[PDB]
Amino acid sequence: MLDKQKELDSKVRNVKDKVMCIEHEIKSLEDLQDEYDFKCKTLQNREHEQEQLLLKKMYLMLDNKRKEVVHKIIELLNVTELTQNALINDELVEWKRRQQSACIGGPPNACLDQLQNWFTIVAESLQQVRQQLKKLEELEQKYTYEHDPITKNKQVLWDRTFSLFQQLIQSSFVVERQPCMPTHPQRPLVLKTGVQFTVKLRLLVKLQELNYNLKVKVLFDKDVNERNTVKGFRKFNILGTHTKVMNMEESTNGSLAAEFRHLQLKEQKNAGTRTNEGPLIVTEELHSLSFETQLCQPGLVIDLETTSLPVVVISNVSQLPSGWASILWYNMLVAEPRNLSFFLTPPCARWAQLSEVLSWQFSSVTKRGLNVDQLNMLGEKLLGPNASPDGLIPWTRFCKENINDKNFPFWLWIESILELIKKHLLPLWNDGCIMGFISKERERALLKDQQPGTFLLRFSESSREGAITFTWVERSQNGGEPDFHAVEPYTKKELSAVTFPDIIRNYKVMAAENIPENPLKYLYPNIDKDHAFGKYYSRPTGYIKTELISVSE
Amino acid sequence: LQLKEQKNAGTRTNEGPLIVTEELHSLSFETQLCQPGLVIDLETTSLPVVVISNVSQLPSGWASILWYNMLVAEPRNLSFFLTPPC
DNA sequence: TGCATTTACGGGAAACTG
DNA sequence: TGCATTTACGGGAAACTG
DNA sequence: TGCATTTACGGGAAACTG
DNA sequence: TGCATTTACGGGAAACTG
Repeated sequence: MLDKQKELDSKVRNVKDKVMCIEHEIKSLEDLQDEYDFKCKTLQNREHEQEQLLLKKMYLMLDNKRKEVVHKIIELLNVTELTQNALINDELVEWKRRQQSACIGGPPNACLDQLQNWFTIVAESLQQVRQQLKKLEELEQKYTYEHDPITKNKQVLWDRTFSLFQQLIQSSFVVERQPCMPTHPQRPLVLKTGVQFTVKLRLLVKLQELNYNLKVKVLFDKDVNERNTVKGFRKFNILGTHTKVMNMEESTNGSLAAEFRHLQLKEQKNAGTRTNEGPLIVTEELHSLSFETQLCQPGLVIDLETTSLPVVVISNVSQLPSGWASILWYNMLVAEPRNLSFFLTPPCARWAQLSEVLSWQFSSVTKRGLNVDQLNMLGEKLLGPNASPDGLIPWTRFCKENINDKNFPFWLWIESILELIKKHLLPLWNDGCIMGFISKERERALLKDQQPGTFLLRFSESSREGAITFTWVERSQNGGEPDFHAVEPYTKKELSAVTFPDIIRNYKVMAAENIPENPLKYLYPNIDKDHAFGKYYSRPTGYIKTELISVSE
Repeated sequence: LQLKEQKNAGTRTNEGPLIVTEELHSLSFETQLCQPGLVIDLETTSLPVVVISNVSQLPSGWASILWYNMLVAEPRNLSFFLTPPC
């Protein structure tokens, strides 16, 4: 809350008051050297037409007041140093980290407004200290003597006031909108060759002489030494328009920003790399959007620069699954140090951490996360029966290695099940009709509930296509549990044709010459079919009305 | 062959950076076979090496040199230790 | 304002190259 | 010879312009 | 060949700097 | 203010040179 905010805020007011105060001291010293100027110029030449002492004890004030002002700036400059080091190395940086998790999902970033203010104030303040150190240069260019406080301190002050300004604006040059392909907006670091993508750059020092003065250029792969070093590094060019100027218009509420839309990638086919298909790394190699500008002004020549997160470049959205996986791991295990190498030797991760992303994945697409009992099934497919919340999962196990006894990676499994929900199961899954994830052990042992006629929902473990199914229970006459029952898993193909709910309504099972049954009555604990999934049902010389229907035996 | 440090402030020896002394460095070599019509440039490089001041350190260090030489093919991953494996 | 036409992209499959 | 990646095109929907 | 003298390094502790 | 690293020096052993 206002734990550090209130601290930092008090320190910026502090700076702002200590600039005002210096300015009253400049005005009273601007007066007292004119008064002496008047009284000395009528007294030096005076015989052309009770003791007292005005010329000996008052002149002292043109020393004393110059020492008080000069010492009083240094005190301000020291204070601005501390305020600035907190602002830069704590307040921005921790907004950053926040950002890198609003990529991969989770809690949303707050605005930049609060940070802009602190920036801007600390920058107007240092602009005012610049002018006052030039009114001091002007008083020295009128009257100078033996020990002049503003001749020993003139250059050390000027040099510090700039050294501070530079550091201040250079850190103000940030990326507001991490690059993204508009059509895939929860997936914002994965580029495709020959779609358009968009970025936006934000400057924090909202000054108004910085309007139509900064033209921000976009580069690709600038100063990436993996190109030379790694074997098989692709190269690419950007294609939209690169050069924009940064304007206070467009983006409302000031915000000296630039949003470049219509950015594209194309590959530079020049053999060259020769596309070695025995190098280090596949496509999980990382790349990097770079930006760059320069604040030109009378006496002021600052070079700005900044850089996107690591980005991944693909050809086909057959890839983008895999890719995203990259972008999770990275954004999950890493501070910022553009480790473009990461994946040569990629770390492990803590099942207590991974878990919270896995949640995030579904919570981002939909309106409902992975609850506890569902993570337990997953960690256990990753770890093994001892699913400590400290166990380490290796990046292979996650993404490029077949699980226990199946022919597909563990992400590439979840990747499909998410998809299925996003296009065929939103309602049932925002309204928690699906158990989804469960082991075909603690299913049976939770169906020794009720009426020979309860059924879960499950996602199937044995597809790669992601395919939902249902499980239900009978009475076998032996005085116990049934062999239970579950059905061949219902994938997209089927669900394309008739909706999953509607499968449910009208499930059959049949015989030669026997009336057909309906073994689905009660969903989990006790809920009548025709209640849970009531509300999704579709609808309730002259053609006759047909349906589709799912049927066993 | 000897090492000496180039004290020029410069780095300013930040004692809040990434990595301690397990940073890796690298001996590089280089020559050229000149001959009538033949002008070849040769080059090669040591393993990653670790540089210390005092053999109060060399324990720690060795530890570096185990991990690296144990988990790695050759690709001079000079970064390793920013994000070192298991 | 509405309709015709063009565009941009997703997705599947074949073509490429190491 | 097989697998990894890219390219090509069809369809569908959105965008554009008269 | 043997002895004197100097050298190089290991190790501990204090000094440095962020 | 504390911790990380470097530097400084003493001792011991080896090397060097007459």
